[PDB]
Amino acid sequence: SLKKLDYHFHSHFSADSEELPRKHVTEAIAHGLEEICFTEHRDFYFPGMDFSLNLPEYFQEINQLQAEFKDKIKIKIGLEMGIDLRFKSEINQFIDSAPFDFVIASVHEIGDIEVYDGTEFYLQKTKEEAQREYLLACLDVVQNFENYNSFGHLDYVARYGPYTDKSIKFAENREILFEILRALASKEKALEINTRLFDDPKTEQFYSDLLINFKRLGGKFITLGTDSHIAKRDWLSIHKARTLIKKAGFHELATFSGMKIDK
Ligand SMILES: N[C@H](CO[AsH](O)(O)O)Cc1cnc[nH]1
Ligand SMILES: [Cl-]
Ligand SMILES: [Cl-]
Ligand SMILES: [Cl-]
Ligand SMILES: [Zn+2]
Ligand SMILES: [Zn+2]
Ligand SMILES: [Zn+2]
Ligand SMILES: [Zn+2]
Repeated sequence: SLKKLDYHFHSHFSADSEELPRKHVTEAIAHGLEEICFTEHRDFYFPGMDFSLNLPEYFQEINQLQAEFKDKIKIKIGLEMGIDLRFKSEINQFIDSAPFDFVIASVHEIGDIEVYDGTEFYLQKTKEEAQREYLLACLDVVQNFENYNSFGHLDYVARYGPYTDKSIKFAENREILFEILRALASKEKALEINTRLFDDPKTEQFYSDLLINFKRLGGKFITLGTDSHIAKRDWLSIHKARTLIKKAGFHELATFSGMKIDK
């Protein structure tokens, strides 16, 4: 059975969350989670909004919670790092500046245009065009950046936009997704199963396809996260994800300490 965990969530330390870290912990304990990893935002020179992170304060707060809740739950201190290859050396300096336990690499903007509701990213672009541009940027990151553990939300582009049906289909992006999955596998990176959109059967179908093909292409490591910016979680969505992961033939989730896989 898979370790009960959440490896992607945000508290007031992130620019777009105002949640109490203690509340994530008490919610996690009430559900019976064995391990959690805070993954606060850092994105360099982000368009329209600063995603900065106060490392002294962040580490101090979580370090206190680790001590207080030591006997009840395992707590890790991680990072969701927005990647843009233009800032690779600055990004690497930041990641190397503190002893993060776990790092997610995510694409949140492309060419200083944010991928989000109401931005220029989706303007006069078909959903297929938007999906292709987003996945090409992800592939670029996987090919040229190595300082992370797991690749965040491949379906991110399907959260937003003006389309009636925002879903992403594996079949319509098969070649690029194969390239991404194989590159992750060969570099021994984890694939993140992100439960944000799991209320939608089409999201389940997409991740099921991701999982089965990752396995086919040599994938070993899977991380699981809610992406919750508040403490209240959608546990049904998490349970649905856990079922897919097991069904696809993964018998363990990957956990990390100081960015090294736990044995
Ligand atoms: N990147 C941000 C969204 O959070 As998550 O990547 O789902 O942890 C983008 C954003 C939030 N608020 C404005 N823009
Ligand atoms: Cl669970
Ligand atoms: Cl910055
Ligand atoms: Cl690198
Ligand atoms: Zn966020
Ligand atoms: Zn993200
Ligand atoms: Zn996130
Ligand atoms: Zn559960």
